[PDB]
Amino acid sequence: FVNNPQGNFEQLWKIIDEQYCFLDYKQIDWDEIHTRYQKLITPNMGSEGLFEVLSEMLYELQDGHVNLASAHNVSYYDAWYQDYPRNFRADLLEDSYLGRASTDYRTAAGLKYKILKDNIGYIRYESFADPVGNGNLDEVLSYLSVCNGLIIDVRDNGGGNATNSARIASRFTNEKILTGYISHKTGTGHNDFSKPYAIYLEPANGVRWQKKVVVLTNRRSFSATNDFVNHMRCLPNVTTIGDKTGGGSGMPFTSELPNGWSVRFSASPHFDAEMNHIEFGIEPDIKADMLQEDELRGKDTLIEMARKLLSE
Repeated sequence: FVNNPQGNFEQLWKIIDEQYCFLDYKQIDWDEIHTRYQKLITPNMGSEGLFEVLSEMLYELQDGHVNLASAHNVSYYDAWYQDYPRNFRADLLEDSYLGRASTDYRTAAGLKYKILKDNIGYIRYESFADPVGNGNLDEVLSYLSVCNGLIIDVRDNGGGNATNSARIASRFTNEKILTGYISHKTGTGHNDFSKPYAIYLEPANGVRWQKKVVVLTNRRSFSATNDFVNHMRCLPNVTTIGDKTGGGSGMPFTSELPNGWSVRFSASPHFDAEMNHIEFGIEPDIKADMLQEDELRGKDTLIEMARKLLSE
């Protein structure tokens, strides 16, 4: 397609039509949308006008994990995330739990970790864009083995590609275990899909954790983090606490328009181990929000509930 407004529209429309995996699931007349938005695409619209029109066309999918990026802006369906409370405070975490890196916690590549005062282990993993190696995980889980239970905090972790979700999650199973399913498209039809393929988690070749685990989640946990949560919640010693995750997966499809802009969206449906879609969010085992009355005392309601669960 040529680089002009019509070519960028048609290419974007065709990518979604042939590769987006929720057109039938969400009952979308993408063909209606083509003929209606075609009428709004003209020669000589500015980049601002074209971006706004193509953005609204993608808003018709109502999917916070369909992303359009240009040099001036990024677009995505927004109610998705920001209808839910934040449920994470980084300044509170550092003042009341982590403290000073020089003495009060330890840093193993992407992981910040420490023993809290009640002998509960605590791991903060901000970003899957930060590397975590197998040596880092050996050191963390060995140091924390003295603790009575373990908290893994992946709130506000928007994903990333530096670390696979299975590298961490495999530290918490001693047996090969089915944790989910993935279908991929087999054709351009809106329901051209393979049979779902099982996703297995195999035990890590290194130190593994043999006590109870809480994983903390919120609506800004997504993409690879969603895959991590999905792995972890199947496992016998794991309880998830917090909010529904933000959904997505660690395997979005990305494509470039003639004009250099890029679109990201889901092409391969991901399911939990009972064949529920997970890309719209995973509900936690225990639903909790951070309470302002607790923040004013210096406490994180979710960490405190986790500590209390792991103490008994």
